[PDB]
Amino acid sequence: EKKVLLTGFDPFGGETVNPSWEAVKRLNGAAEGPASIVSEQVPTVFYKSLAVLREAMKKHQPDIIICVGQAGGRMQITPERVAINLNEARIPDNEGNQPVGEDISQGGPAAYWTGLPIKRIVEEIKKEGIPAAVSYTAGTFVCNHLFYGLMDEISRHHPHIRGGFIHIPYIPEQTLQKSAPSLSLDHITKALKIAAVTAAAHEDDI
Amino acid sequence: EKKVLLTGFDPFGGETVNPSWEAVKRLNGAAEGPASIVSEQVPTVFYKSLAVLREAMKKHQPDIIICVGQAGGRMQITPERVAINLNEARIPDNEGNQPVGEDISQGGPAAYWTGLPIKRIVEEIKKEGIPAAVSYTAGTFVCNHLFYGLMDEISRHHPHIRGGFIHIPYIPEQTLQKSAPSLSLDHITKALKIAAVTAAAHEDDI
Amino acid sequence: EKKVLLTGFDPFGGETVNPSWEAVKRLNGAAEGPASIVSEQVPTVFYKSLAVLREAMKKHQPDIIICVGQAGGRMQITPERVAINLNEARIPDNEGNQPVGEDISQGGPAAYWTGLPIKRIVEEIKKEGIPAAVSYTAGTFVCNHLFYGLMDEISRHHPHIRGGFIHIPYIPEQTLQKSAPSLSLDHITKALKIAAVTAAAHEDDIE
Amino acid sequence: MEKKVLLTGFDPFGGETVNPSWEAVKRLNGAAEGPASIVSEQVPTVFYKSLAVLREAMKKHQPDIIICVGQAGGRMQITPERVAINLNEARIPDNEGNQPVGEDISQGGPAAYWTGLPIKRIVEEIKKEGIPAAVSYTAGTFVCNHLFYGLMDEISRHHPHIRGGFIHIPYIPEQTLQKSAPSLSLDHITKALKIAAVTAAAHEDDIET
Repeated sequence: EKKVLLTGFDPFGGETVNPSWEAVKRLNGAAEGPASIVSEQVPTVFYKSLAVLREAMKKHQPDIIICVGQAGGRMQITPERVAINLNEARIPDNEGNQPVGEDISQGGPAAYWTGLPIKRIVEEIKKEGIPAAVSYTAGTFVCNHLFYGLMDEISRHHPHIRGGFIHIPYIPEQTLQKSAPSLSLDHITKALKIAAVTAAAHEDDI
Repeated sequence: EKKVLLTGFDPFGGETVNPSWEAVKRLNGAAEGPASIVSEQVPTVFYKSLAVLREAMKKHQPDIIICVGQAGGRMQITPERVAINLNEARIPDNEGNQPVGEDISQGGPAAYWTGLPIKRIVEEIKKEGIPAAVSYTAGTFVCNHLFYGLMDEISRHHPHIRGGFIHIPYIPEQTLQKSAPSLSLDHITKALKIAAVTAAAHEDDI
Repeated sequence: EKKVLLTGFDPFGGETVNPSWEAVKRLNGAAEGPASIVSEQVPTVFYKSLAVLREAMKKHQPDIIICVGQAGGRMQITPERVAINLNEARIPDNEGNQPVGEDISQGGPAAYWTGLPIKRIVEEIKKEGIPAAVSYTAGTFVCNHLFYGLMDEISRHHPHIRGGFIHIPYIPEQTLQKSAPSLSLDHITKALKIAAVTAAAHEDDIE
Repeated sequence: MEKKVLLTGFDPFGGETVNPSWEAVKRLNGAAEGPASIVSEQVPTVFYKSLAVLREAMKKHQPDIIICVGQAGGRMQITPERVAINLNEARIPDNEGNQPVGEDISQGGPAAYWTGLPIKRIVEEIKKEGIPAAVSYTAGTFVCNHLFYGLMDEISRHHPHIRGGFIHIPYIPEQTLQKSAPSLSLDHITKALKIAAVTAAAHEDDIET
């Protein structure tokens, strides 16, 4: 048994829904394969998102952590390969912070690689008929920020944890006024469940 | 009670599945509100497709006809506004026909407008959380051919019939090797059923 | 010699430039082979654009007419195969009109085919290293309005004229705030010149 | 203060017969503008060997600034790269048949290197001339990223005074005749790179925008 902590973000302004949370919330308390899943919501706010993540880690003592966020415009479930040490916000987060050219960790490394077996994850999702691909940029907003902070916290304080980040597309209901790709909430939920089982069943990637 | 005939195409050019047929097949025999639905498959073949449609029309005597086809790359359910008198194929149909610069109907008009209340359809589909928009080009392959042939048949032989065409996106499992937008088969099916019910309930568009 | 009238639209929406006018403006007075070019600007306004085109048609008595317009988001020079009888405006025109579900010619045909040898045109443009393809929808805004009005005017009153429409991409200076494809004004201008010369050299298209 | 700026472009790859990165920087070899004195060299689209060729060009020119340029087919803007990652991950073989997968470029080296060029300034000066530009946060995992990372690694370990980075550019029109795709004219691309070289030569420090 591996305790798998999944996080999803709260609503960002304009959006009334944040599917990353709606999808992971459905998996809370699930026992799938060797995974025992718990889910916690994180604010779409720089700095504060990391403190909420630290408290969830303290609370659940996870073996595996998968943070989930929305990347509108994408067409596949996309596990992220790398997190970078930079907050570069084009619009403000939920509490008005709009960092520009800012280090996430003063003196920390320029990047952290994911600790999850993402190539296996991508393949198991595709095996089930859901598109997926590895991404090499998680952006520079709060999603990458949480990804970098997660890996920084793992590296400095809880190295036994295998953690990473996964971006998901919009769900159909978010694309009614301006056309854009989406995947249904059921498919995204199923893909995150597969990612959790896969990570729990395999430390090593293919 | 209006008899609604839906058609979907058979698998084409490498695909193993044609979602236009998988979706309409599910509605064969369904009765909802003023709609009594029947479905028939049509070959992705120029000229022969029109022969199969005419037989379906002869057999079912529909009041309304909605032909459905796949438009890979689109991200919304898209009812078509206009059919044009032209077969222009960049690749061969399923029987090797590759017409170029060819009239669909010698002496027929340059175009036919759809006979369905497509704005109503788009709105009812979006009210159910599924992306939809009117399209102004059905292409120049077998799908536009069937649309033009349908309208020419209606014009020629059964002017009280209300007919038209609706393109739909890829389903997820067709987008595993090359990234592209898709909508789930359940959502496409629901959208087509809404189109059928809406067309049966209203003769006039909004 | 064939006289080729080219038209380009003024800036619309929130643009400050319109590549269709910038490019055709450069070709006014150009002559090459069988073609002699004259250019006129048309306002991005429903109804009024057709009256302005009729005035240019009377002024110049052209043998060939190529109306040009901006199709932001496209990546190639795109001659249009078909004009449809419908004004369906997603945004208001330059004077505020925003027609919806409106016939352009009451009782006119649902569509008019282009009268230009567009396959020849796309091939001659690609021969020069510039991307081009036939388009089967010119939209339902002022560009398609003008294209339909032009073909209706030709069919009814001046069938000797070979006329049609060519959409072109944004030019680079229009994509500085939001990423979008563009073609340089030099390349667009060269393509339109090729289009004029080709149309003037051949009434018949290829297959 | 005059600055020697070494520009590099790649040879054609993947079925292409021209590579706008080399066609553009080639035109700037020997150019002088503002405080920039520009020299250009071609680099092969081959893992390992590309870095050896870059090191030879560096020895040869003793540049103050280095801007490696590559083609990013599909992009619609000139895009200076913010970051280089320690990974060779090839979806297709390079020009000599190498197709590394999951490979560290520098075993134990940092996961990434930031660019040393003033890229926010470069993007602004390019947009001021009416050419689209934007910062990119991924240079891919093919030979362009490989060259970018190897350049920042060489600067870091052996010549920290050099200001170096990478700029990806779109296809030129002639490469998009069979399948639609965005492009920028060779003239505009060449002008954008010239601007990048003059801007980097004129300013060690980047602006913040």
